[PDB]
Amino acid sequence: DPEFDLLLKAWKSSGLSVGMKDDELLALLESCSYRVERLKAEELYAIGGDKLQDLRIVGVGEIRAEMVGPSGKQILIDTLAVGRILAPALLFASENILPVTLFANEDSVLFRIGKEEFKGMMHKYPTLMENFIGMISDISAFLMKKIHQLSL
Amino acid sequence: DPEFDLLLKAWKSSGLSVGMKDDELLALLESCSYRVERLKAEELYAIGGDKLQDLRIVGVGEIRAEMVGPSGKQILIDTLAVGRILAPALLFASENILPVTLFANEDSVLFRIGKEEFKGMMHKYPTLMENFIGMISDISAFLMKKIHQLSL
Repeated sequence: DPEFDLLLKAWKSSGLSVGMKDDELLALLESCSYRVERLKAEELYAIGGDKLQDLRIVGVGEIRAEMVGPSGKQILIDTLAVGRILAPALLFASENILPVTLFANEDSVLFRIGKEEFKGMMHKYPTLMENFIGMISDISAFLMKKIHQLSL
Repeated sequence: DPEFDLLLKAWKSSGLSVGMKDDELLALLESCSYRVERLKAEELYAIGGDKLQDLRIVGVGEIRAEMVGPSGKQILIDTLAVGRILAPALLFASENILPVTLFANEDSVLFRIGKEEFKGMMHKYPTLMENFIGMISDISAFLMKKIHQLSL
């Protein structure tokens, strides 16, 4: 599959794959299903709080993303190349979901894996689990450091 | 009052326990190694940041905790009842680790399960996994909303 190959390069590029030999990777992903989101270069997209409860990974291209506060204040800008995960820390969140806006610097593709299926994928492969938990852990640690910077 | 009882009661109070059959929960703690940390009331200890890579649950008593920025500002002050997890989002974090200062209110006990072990428990009991992941997801959510609120 060509499209599957893309996903694979993306995951290899992603942080989620660290510590996995190729067999594990392929094991993980062949028996896994996903929809595809296409993003036409230089158009804008908003993704609200509840449509953010899916794993999304940049498979193709590059997008610019930023959370927006409860006031419209735009925080945490980022450029996400191939392999980055969109808003990973909010996948499994219940309260306080700021929405996010995306700008396509090029034509771009996000692979979208559903929340419940991903929940299983992590259960089947503990390395995947440690990786995803570490990912959102580091994000947290960072936010904590940026909160120091913005205090008195 | 039996040490394994404190532990067990702690977990039951904890957010980690939500949706687990008491029987599941028992078999969890049954085969579980952990040490103990005793905090004499009104003294102030400092853990962090290398030593924050272990599950700590408030077993007895009550603790005031807070993080410490690079330049000394304390942030994110909270008071942790029994069943509370100390600094969960930093357990699998690999960078930007702020340290923690605890102040006992009462005489207090923490239970320290090891990272690799806790990794294991989350594997075996998926509901524990979803719980912990969501716990730290929610923290990140909060952290963002507070970053927004400080920015002007």
